[PDB]
Amino acid sequence: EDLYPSRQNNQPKILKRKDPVIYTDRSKDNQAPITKEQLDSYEKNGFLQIKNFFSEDEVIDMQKAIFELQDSIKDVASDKVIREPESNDIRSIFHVHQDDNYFQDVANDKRILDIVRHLLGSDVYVHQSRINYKPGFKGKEFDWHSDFETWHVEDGMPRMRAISVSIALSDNYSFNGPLMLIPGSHNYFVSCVGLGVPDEESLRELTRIGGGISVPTGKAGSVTLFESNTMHGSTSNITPYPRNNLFMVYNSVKNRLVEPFSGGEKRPEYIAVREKQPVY
Amino acid sequence: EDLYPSRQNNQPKILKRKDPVIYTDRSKDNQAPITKEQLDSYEKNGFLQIKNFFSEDEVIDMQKAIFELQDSIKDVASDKVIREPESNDIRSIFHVHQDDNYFQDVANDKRILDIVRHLLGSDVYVHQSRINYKPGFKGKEFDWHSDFETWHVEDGMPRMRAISVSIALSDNYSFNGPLMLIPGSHNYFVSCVGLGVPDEESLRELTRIGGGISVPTGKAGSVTLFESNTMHGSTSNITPYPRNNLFMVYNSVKNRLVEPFSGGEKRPEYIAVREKQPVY
Repeated sequence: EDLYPSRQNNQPKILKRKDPVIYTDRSKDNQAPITKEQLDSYEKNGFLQIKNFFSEDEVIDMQKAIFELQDSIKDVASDKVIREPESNDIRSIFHVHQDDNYFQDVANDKRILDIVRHLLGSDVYVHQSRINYKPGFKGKEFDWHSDFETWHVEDGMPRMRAISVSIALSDNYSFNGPLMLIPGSHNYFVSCVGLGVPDEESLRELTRIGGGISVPTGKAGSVTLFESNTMHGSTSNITPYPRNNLFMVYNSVKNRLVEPFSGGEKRPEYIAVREKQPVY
Repeated sequence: EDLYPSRQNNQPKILKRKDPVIYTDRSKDNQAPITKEQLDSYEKNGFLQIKNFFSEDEVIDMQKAIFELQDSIKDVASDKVIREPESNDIRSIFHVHQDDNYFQDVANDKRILDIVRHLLGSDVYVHQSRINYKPGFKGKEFDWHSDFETWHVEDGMPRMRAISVSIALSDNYSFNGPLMLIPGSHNYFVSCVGLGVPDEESLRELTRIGGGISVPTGKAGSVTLFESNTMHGSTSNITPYPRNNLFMVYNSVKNRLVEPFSGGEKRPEYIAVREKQPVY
């Protein structure tokens, strides 16, 4: 049963969300690790920024850890390690939540799990992880998209029951190509043409409904959580201020991947997790 | 005598500014139409934003006027009128300060003249004017540059004694590709390689000296004045919020153009004014 068909024709359409946003009853706000106000802001906007999530030592430790890993894998040949063609410089590393002990501990951090389990109303597992290295002046624009539309079409994610967690590992300014989100857009599924980038008309409609464009900013260490279907994008960075980050996607154990809704072949494990965690 | 050589080799260098910034004595701040604080902010940063420069009716009148002119010239064949190749839609119109009565009155507005004459310490004339039409989702990134470096090399402007005046005719947000400036950068001349875009190393050095990147924002009608040599640029606009503007450059009558410092041919009048205004 495909509740969110996309890329099946050349006519875009906006379909209504058929899933809860916050899956734990609001009568149980007292059990959450965040406030009623934070819960309401997530429900309404489709994302939540939390500043001072980590202590200053934890921030510095994480920043050192990404560059220590980058140096440690300089000679590695792996499809998980994305390199710039000309320099061979490492731009991204996938699947660190599983492959490295330090990043596994970050991915299992109770402060993160307590939130995502509350919001998703179940236990969770990591769908994907990635470290991004984005030096000053690097990283092209990313057109607006819903992660969900890709997870669904290409990876077989059935329902809107996953949350992305972005840890800023550089200071996040308005001017260096920050993540931008359309508030409220998680309530609307944009079918895309027969890739996965919505048309301008749909984007205008979402922006009108949301009242604008949201651009969280903050010091290194700040955390942005965003719902699976929240529309987001970024401009290029023409400034010397980098944009390094650690990205993890938490999916409900009740929403495990099936075959790609496109009818196509599975993507690699490092892109979309199909491991079911063993008893031992 | 070339005080600011550029594009003559392939080694960039930073040369010191050899001209005043504010050409009227600071002992005469009382004669200016702006405050000591505004004067100091211009001197330090190389730009000044003024919100509520125009009354609300004047803002609405100017917005209507750009689109009335755009419609009036739909069938025109002119090198002053810049059109998108595919749609033929009008993206810019040069030389309105001279060619249209309404835009001439804007260019002669006493509120603008009183400021630029104070800052340039002399009478002024308009070097260039342009209306830009930048609908939602349109207008590519503009790499960092100093207008002065172009005016000098290509148009024969001798010294740093011109000011650009940008009137926002759309709301100016942080997220839709606003003008960004490097504060303090007007004090440093970046020679460019043998076009006119400075190298990353120089840009890092300016940004370090300035302490960051400045991005004025404000409602339609807000005015940004910037010194001839202030480094500025913008990202692309991936949002539906337009960026229409009226841009005028005021040059001191003591700094009239000579032959291009490149040794090349003059550009057209609509790009760089060489008319000396007649007595009648």
